[PDB]
Amino acid sequence: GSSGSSGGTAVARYNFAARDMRELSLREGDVVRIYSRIGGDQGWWKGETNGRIGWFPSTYVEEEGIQSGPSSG
Repeated sequence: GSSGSSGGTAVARYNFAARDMRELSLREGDVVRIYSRIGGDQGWWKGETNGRIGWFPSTYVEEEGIQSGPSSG
């Protein structure tokens, strides 16, 4: 597999080391998918990346939106 698409993904703009086995480690430039918006604590989101699943903050990441496609010089 190893396939993915755009739509509900966040990019860790800042390095974040998970303290609890429940949390998810974030690395500068690590994309994360948004599975559930609410479930445990407000703000925190449940995603998955690098074959790891857990709880990661949304404030440390940046929700990727519109993306420029056909852009010439």
